[PDB]
Amino acid sequence: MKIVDVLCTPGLTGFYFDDQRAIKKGAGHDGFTYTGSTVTEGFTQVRQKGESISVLLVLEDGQVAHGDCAAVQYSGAGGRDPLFLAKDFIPVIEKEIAPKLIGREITNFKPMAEEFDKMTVNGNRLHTAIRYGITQAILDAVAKTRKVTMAEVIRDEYNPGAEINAVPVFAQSGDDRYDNVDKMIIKEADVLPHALINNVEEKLGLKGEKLLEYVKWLRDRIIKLRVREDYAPIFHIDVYGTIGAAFDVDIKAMADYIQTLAEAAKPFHLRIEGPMDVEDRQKQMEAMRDLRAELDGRGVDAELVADEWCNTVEDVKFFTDNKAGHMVQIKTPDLGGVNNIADAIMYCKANGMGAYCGGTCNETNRSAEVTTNIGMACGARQVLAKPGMGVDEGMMIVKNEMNRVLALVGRRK
Amino acid sequence: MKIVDVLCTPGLTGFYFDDQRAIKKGAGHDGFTYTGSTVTEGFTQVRQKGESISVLLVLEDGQVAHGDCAAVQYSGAGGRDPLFLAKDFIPVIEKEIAPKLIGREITNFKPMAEEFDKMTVNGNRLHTAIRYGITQAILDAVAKTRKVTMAEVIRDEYNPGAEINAVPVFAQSGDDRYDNVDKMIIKEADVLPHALINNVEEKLGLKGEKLLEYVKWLRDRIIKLRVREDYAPIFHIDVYGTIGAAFDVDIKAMADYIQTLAEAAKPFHLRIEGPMDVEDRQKQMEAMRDLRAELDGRGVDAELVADEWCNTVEDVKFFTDNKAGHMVQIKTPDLGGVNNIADAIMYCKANGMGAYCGGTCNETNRSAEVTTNIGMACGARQVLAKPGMGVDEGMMIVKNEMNRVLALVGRRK
Repeated sequence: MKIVDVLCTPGLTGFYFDDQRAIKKGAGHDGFTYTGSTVTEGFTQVRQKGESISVLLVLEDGQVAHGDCAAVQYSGAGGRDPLFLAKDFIPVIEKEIAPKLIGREITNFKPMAEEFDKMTVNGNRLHTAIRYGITQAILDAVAKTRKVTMAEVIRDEYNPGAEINAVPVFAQSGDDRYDNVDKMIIKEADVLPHALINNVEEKLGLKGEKLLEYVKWLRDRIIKLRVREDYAPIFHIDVYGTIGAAFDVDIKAMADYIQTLAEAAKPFHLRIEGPMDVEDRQKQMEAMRDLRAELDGRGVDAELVADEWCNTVEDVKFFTDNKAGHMVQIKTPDLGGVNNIADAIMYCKANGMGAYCGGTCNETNRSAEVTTNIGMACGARQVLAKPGMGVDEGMMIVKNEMNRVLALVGRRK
Repeated sequence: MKIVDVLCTPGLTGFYFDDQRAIKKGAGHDGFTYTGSTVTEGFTQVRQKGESISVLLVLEDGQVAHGDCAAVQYSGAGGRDPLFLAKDFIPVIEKEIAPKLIGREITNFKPMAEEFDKMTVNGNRLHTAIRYGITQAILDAVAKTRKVTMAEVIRDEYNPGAEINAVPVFAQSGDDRYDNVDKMIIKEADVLPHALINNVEEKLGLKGEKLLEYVKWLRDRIIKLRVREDYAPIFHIDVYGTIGAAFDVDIKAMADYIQTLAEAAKPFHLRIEGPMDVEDRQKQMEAMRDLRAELDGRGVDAELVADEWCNTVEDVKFFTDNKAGHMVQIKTPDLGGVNNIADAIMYCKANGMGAYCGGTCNETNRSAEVTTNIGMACGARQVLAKPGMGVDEGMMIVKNEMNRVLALVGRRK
């Protein structure tokens, strides 16, 4: 079965491109918009629409494979490829990638994904977002040629012999950490609620007091609102290094604190993401490793999730090999080729590290469907409800995909 | 081509099932939930998760056709079929519908859709939500058999010889009528922002003064925020009969007031939905017709959108034949079979009336994709960005689908 044509179309995403440099310089607020000059190349407004590119691969039998190129909210920020505007990147795909796809016979997913993940143009690697979209599309093409699910393809090629099962769905709140929690409990999210604890003063509490009360509140809210007694979700709070800042990165003080959180969450289990945020990758790994070791020795079952300084596949292995935390966030759009996702999840698993198949609020419904399939195939510890900040829609997209995938796999199981 | 298997899975939606009777009787609004006893049959809480049923048709060639059964937010309310719990209706599809689909030949969409839309069980018609989802799956099966888009199937069978072009996308704000407008301007919604003006006191003003001030605020906000000078969207405000209530259904008074709105929206064109909401269908038709005649005779170029008492295809005909408004809301999930959307749009087109192909915040990503294809195929005046209240997600689902559909038709154009 060959690819016979390739089409690219601009699109929207679940959120916005935001000029992080400008917002850190002091951009003020005006309704949903930000005021002031932009600072980052390519931005025309501090907040502007997110963009995506749909890549369609028409197959010789008439079927259409579909992937979505997309980037994080802080596109073009320090360390990222340039602002992902459809108009700047559609020409690259049409001129440089399409001619290498048309006429190609559809093989196994892995060799083709790897080729496209690493391909260069004028000696330079392609934007992460282009690699993300093209590889999704290749995955969909392989699945449609074989007449199986994406999940099945990945499982065959990366996790052979494994059962494909439901994966816990994690939902994120933004700053709207009380009302969005209610939505999560009514829809029975398996993991919640992120809570965006990104300010020491206003959100953690200078001494961690506010987050302590929030955990207590969350605990109570779940018991009060849950439809069924046996809904027992996992708490996962992202603290953006604030625990480090509030406690001077003192391993001891950080552990004592986290221990009170875990006590407060009882009966629910607690995952804390990004407790500290240090200056180098090496020192980040060191702190996460040693904090895990201290919690682990005291028999405090609270888990740490690595995120800060862990971006690439190499980093995922760096953190995994050093047991620097209990779980790793796999930042899907940032890894480029979706084959990297599967490799990262299987690597984490081989070393006993829980893989959090993440993503961004600024990607799409299609890209969420594709990574959901990857996370299920590799036995990820959890997957992110995405895209968007509405909560409902991201939970819908990911859960409904999961259920359908399980149904179809069941017919062959 | 035959269907060789049928699978059903339960699912989520873009929103909630709300016990509207309980809310009116005094349920407590507490964060995103409602406390208090239920009043409507089937509900176990006043606010509960919206539900869907994904219907998959596995074709002989291994492709999978996909539709989603879904219902409105006020499922089970006055005039609707019972609360749409997947656990209650999956058995119904499995025992009563599936066996009529397995082994069935795929031919033309229309006869097949009509069959399943009208089918009975124990002499009773199928729940609307079931007819919605099963006919979308059928449309998908015909498209995949022919190796064309859903839109092309509909165009061939209902609008033969016509071009398939983009349609304007309408975004709804809920009560967040200021910050959601900013989202809509950033993403250049073609038509906005609904504004939920559902209270005479709080929202319209006893003399229409609050809505007057909101129209001026919107006009200015667009001008302040837009990226391009020639972004010029249409205003579409749903007033839920409040203009009739506030002006005693006086045709002249209503028109003079609407004229003031039009003057304040300038230079944006204004559509007003549900200006009055009277005691019977006949008298609703009469007032909508009469209010249009007055506006048209005065040269006031503001349009009226028929909603209230316009429900079925017969209702659509009725309002159309009497010129009762300028445009009609086609409330997709309510019509059951999606073939009825097509028939309703083409009737409007045959008779000088614009068709607003709507939906509900409580549908799914798939149901949205499917009805968007129908809208485009039939040349609807606008389609609703749906589902969800996040705004971003609903705009993304509908506009991205649109663009992809256009690129595919483009290859055969």
